[PDB]
Amino acid sequence: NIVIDKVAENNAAAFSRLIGVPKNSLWMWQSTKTLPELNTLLKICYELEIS
DNA sequence: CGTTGCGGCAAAGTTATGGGTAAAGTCACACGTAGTCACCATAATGAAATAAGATCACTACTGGGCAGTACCAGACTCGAACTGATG
Repeated sequence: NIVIDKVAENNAAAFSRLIGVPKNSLWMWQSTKTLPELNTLLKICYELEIS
């Protein structure tokens, strides 16, 4: 919720295209109790350049 | 005393013993005495042998695991489509 509202101005399509993951997985991560894969987690972290 | 036998006294006589001195005997110098088996215990090896030890080979007995098979879901991911806000 923080990262989408920080640089993606509350949108998921830009974030999904930036990280390449389909938007369905983005919605699953951001809305339900679905834990993103570790590779996906730290790829998002690298996109944010934060540990 | 007058005579006769007996006994003491003190040289005198006879044996014995440890010394000295000339003189008849005595005997080694003659190449020669050391020299040679017999003897049985102890060290001392070197060989004979060990008594056990070392390993091979076989026979039988008994633990016991690996490549592979199989199901029942839970959970994340995402084609494919639905549907609402918008410039």
